[PDB]
Amino acid sequence: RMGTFIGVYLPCLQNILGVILFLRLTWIVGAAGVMESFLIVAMCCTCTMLTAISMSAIATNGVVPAGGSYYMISRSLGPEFGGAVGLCFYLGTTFAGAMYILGTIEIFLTYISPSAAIFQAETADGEAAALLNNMRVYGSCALALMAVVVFVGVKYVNKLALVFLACVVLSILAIYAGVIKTAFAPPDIPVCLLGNRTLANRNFDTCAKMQVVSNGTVTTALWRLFCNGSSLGATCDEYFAQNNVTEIQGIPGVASGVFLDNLWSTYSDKGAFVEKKGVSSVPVSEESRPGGLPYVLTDIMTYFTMLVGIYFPSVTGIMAGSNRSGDLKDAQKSIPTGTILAIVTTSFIYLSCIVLFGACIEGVVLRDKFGEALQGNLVIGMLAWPSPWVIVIGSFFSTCGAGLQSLTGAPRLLQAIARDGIIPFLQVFGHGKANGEPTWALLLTALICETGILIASLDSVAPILSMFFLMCYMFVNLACAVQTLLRTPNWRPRFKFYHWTLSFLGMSLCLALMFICSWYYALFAMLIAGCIYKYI
Ligand SMILES: *[C@@H]1O[C@H](CO)[C@@H](O[C@@H]2O[C@H](CO)[C@@H](O[C@@H]3O[C@H](CO)[C@@H](O)[C@H](O)[C@@H]3O)[C@H](O)[C@H]2NC(C)=O)[C@H](O)[C@H]1NC(C)=O
Ligand SMILES: *[C@@H]1O[C@H](CO)[C@@H](O[C@@H]2O[C@H](CO)[C@@H](O[C@@H]3O[C@H](CO)[C@@H](O)[C@H](O)[C@@H]3O)[C@H](O)[C@H]2NC(C)=O)[C@H](O)[C@H]1NC(C)=O
Ligand SMILES: [Cl-]
Ligand SMILES: [K+]
Repeated sequence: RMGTFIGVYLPCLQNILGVILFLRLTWIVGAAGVMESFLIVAMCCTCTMLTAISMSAIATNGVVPAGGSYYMISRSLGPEFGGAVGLCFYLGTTFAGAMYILGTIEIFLTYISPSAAIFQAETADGEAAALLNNMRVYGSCALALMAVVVFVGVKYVNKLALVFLACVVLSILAIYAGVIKTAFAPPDIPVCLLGNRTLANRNFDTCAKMQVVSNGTVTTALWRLFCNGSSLGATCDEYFAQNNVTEIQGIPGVASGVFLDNLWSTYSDKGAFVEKKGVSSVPVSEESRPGGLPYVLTDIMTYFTMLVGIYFPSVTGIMAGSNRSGDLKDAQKSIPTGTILAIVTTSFIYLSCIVLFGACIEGVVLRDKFGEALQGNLVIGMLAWPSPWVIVIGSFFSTCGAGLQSLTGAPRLLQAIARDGIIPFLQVFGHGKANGEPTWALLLTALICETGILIASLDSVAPILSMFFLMCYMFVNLACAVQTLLRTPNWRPRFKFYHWTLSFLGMSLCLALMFICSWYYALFAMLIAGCIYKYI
């Protein structure tokens, strides 16, 4: 028997906090402004808070059965809602596992061991075409190893969830320690630029121009990289000879300097240079030549309503506190307080991190997303106090642990759906090992997660996860609303602060979020969502 803290509040903090806060929150604050990102996080936290209130009403209605969240949802709501919500949350869990192991592999390939990942080509576009294949092969390897270890060592991972959560909370503590200690002695982070273009200092040092005085008349290492020859006047690029070089102080301390700079959105295109406003730059207007030059070039084009689909997995995962409802003591009291306090905690964390990222990191550093301008390091790791080597290993361990947790929880939930004869076409996934864990569902989960991982892009596998979780939350909200609306013979919720209009407002809210994220998926998603509903 467990209580309130370890029973509910820690698993929610464990599975909510994940890869996005470490790998894409800074890029999101950079591409949009502080205001747009504020609006994004307000929406994505309001939908989850309203869904949590409705789910707490479910949790306090009646005698909650023991087991997972599916038993609660099925017993309280109708059976057909149970199957639809279970299918949606199952697909969400497996695609979230795909995204989490993708984040693990991205960390390992990009930040820790760059002298790795053999599957590469030597061409300007060859790297952009071979990164996907390299991430695909490492993804297949990691998924296979993950399924193998979760098929054997199930008694190992549950004792390791404590270590995973300790690692991620230590990472958050380090980020706050850095953002507080930057007020007295900010670090000396150099970022070099020609004006409205900035350079990726992976290779060179001392970004000053032609002659650093060793004897006074030797070319800079940067000079050779732009110019054809290591000599003066060796037919260098015209943009190099028109514009000057300078060095800006990346990550200034949080004092009145950059908050007004990073305020409004930019919404750059794909392939354009990352630009700093204010500095003077003359144009050329006859040549671009972006291939082999050390300019940092952007990722996929950034417009609003795409950042919603990138960001939303950062706030999801609230069905975890309702996962261990069998082993609680007075679960109807533990769940509605623990879940809502968890969402309040994570929303406070995200709002604080946004308002601090807007006010400490330079706006040209924010749009890096790969650390190409900070000597190939991590930007949020360079923000931390002791060393960036704690944040990279922290995110590595936490993301690998979250992936293990998803690959543990999704097959058990699929097995619990299949045991009930709600789906007669999929009864075969009811066989399990004599110990009691599922075996045949694990194959299907690993296969669906591989189908997810073959897309091999964290920025285009996140919207699928977002749409699935939005559909699940919308179904739960609509179910509670219409249940208390039609005054069903068995719907007696005992939660104090629960209306019929509050769940309706949540339903409409993340309906608008789904419609604003991607509408082309939304059409056929709502089409099949109604179609699976009538079959039962
Ligand atoms: C390279 O960086 C320097 C900043 O150190 C800038 O070039 C600077 O440009 C200004 C404006 O043309 C120059 O000032 C002028 O200076 C002369 C010097 O006698 C003065 O008589 C004029 O009244 C005027 O104030 C300044 O000398 C020059 N500094 C240099 C070359 O070190 C500029 O930001 C960059 N140059 C570019 C983009 O061409
Ligand atoms: C960084 O420096 C460049 C180099 O001067 C500047 O580019 C300026 O960017 C604006 C907005 O993209 C351009 O404006 C628009 O240009 C089109 C081109 O025909 C014109 O038809 C529109 O009416 C509008 O004025 C501007 O031409 C361009 N100036 C240049 C290239 O000399 C700007 O300071 C920075 N680049 C940005 C913000 O993209
Ligand atoms: Cl959830
Ligand atoms: K999450």
